[PDB]
Amino acid sequence: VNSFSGYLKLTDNVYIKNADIVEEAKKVKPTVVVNAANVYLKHGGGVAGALNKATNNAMQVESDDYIATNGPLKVGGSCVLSGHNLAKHCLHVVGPNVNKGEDIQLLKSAYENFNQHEVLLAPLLSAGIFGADPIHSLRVCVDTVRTNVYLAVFDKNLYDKLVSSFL
Ligand SMILES: COc1cc(Cn2cnc(N)c3ncnc2-3)on1
Repeated sequence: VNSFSGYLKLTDNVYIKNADIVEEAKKVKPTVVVNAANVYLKHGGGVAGALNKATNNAMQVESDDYIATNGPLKVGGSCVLSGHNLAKHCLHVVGPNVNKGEDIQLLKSAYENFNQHEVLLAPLLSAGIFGADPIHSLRVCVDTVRTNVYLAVFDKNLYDKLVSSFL
């Protein structure tokens, strides 16, 4: 048993809810919250800016030190950093950004990072402002992630369609 409430069960291991990932993280304090990161860990908007704002910019301060030491992530890659006041850990995962021209095939690689964690609270990778179709992102998630993932979908209308079209 765990603390996640009101999720629809899609598969053995994937659950979904219409919710802001920030409000869910603040209420649940999960072991792992996933950030929809970019390779520079510049958290300006979308899930990254919302999460970073909720940490009072501590996520960005920590991220800038990570980049100064290690250099940028890969598209499809990830790093584990603090979850600050939201979670124990934040898994920063870089899905491909269609609005920058990146290979959508890298979305599977991105979701493979989730398999290193038994339970995660996550957004739909590469969806929202990253330009991919969230229906596609959900399908790749279900077909790639084997650990237990609780997906928070901010947008009510896209959430309604993601459920109603799920195969
Ligand atoms: C346009 O539709 C969208 C966009 C997104 C991405 N996203 C953005 N900011 C949030 N605070 C989220 N929490 C869950 N997902 C979040 O979700 N649905």
